[PDB]
Amino acid sequence: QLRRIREHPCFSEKACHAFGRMHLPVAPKCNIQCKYCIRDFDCVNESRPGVTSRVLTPQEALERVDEVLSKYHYIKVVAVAGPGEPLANEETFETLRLVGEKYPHLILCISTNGLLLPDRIEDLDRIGVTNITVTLNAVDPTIGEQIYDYVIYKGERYEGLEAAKILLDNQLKGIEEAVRRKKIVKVNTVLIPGINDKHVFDIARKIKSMGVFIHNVMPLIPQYKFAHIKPPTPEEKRAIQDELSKIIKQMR
Ligand code: SF4
Ligand code: SF4
Ligand SMILES: [Cl-]
Repeated sequence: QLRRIREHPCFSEKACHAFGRMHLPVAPKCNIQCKYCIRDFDCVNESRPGVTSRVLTPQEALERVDEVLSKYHYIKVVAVAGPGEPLANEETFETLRLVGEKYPHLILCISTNGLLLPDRIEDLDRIGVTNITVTLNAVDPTIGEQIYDYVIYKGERYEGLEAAKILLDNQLKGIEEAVRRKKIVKVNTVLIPGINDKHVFDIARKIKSMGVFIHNVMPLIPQYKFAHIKPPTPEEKRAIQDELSKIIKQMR
């Protein structure tokens, strides 16, 4: 195959060399704190590091779509991926509702840390989102606890193992529900040497059974509490990716 994969640069190798995507930075708030993230910068799960985007209101974001779709025609996808957690900001839903209603041809895409995916998947479906990226760095909460300072869920900040268990249970429930609703799911995993760099095999097996379409293993960008960790070398990353390809399709 369907068009939401074939023409999405992040879900098809062929589409990456042919079609473009644009991000609308309408979602400044975040609801967790990753130990590799400095909040000054656009969510590094779905952005190159060290970037500071101007935050747009839904109306301004629609205006940027208008102008981009005028100067360029290769644009197939419009997404919200930052600067914080898209599902933690009502402006995400207002923006994609405006874009989808005016430009039904565009593929609507979102990235999420997954915490609010169970609570908001019904909204995403109703507004026409067909592609969802979830960043899943652990399927064992004792490993998750090593990756997150805290999560904010339903008006309470949690730390430690409790926070990790709340996050993981919601990520899995949300992915399951997204798959049930025939959404195309991509899972990002930040490869963190010494923390989840062999656990990623367990992640791949789990998301494969759950119906995730593609897996994107990203090398750690050392920052914040992980600033001292030596990132995986390129050849180290390709070796893991090559092995994980026998479990689930890898984004290359
Ligand atoms: S999800 Fe993590 S990396 Fe992304 S903005 Fe929130 S704390 Fe930073
Ligand atoms: S949110 Fe992620 S998958 Fe969607 S267009 Fe942006 S980079 Fe690609
Ligand atoms: Cl389609």
